[PDB]
Amino acid sequence: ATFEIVNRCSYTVWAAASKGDAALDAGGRQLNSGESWTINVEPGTNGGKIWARTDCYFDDSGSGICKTGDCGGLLRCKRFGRPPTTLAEFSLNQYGKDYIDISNIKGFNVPMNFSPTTRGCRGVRCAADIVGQCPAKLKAPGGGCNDACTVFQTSEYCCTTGKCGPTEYSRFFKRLCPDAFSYVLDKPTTVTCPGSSNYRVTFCPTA
Repeated sequence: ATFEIVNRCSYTVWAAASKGDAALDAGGRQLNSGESWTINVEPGTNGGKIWARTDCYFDDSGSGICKTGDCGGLLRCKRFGRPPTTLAEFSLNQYGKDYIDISNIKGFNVPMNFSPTTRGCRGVRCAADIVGQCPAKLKAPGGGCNDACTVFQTSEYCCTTGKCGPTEYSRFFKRLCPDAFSYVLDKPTTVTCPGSSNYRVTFCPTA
């Protein structure tokens, strides 16, 4: 499937794409404001994620650091990034269907729209000013709004026993972004699309 990743923000982001144990395509690239990067993702890819990283410095060998979403210091991500990160998540060609969602379970750094570019489903978006409204205990110095599991490391926020309810913190993400997952057991906001759809992820879609 092809994904077009578009940076509509007024600042540079470093896009990242990984399935957690491997890069998707080149795995990461710098995107200046307006730039589009088209990647190819193998059919049957399960558990892929796309995110933006902010305020990165890399050297000639593609090693360095980002203030949000850093994936072990690499330009080309092999692993998932460090919260806070707004996430586009996808499982492709799973018994004839593609499944897509946006998640705030690992926090929020950059607003995002995640839409099919082919026919037969609708897109999802979380474009509210979560960083501006972020509760004081969740604000990350780096920039961004952390999830409560990251900050506090409790069974309730991390849903580690597999039983957890919504919280004051999860309700904050859900109030501003009803179409994104706000905690591990949130009522799913997954969208089912036809198998082998194509997609665009746009950072700062309302810019």
